[PDB]
Amino acid sequence: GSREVAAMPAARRLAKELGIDLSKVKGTGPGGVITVEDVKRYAEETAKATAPAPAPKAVEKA
Repeated sequence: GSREVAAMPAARRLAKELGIDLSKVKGTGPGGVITVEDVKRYAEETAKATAPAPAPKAVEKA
């Protein structure tokens, strides 16, 4: 709807999914619009893993 600033289509999606406020994201797109990079960046910086510490890399153990 009629929100503030400008956001990217994919960005707004991740905002609705992750519950991110694009109105507070750093706009770095068309004219100064928040892009998915900004959303994914802010969302991860605001709340990416506030509980799960163990984060493996190689897939060997089951």
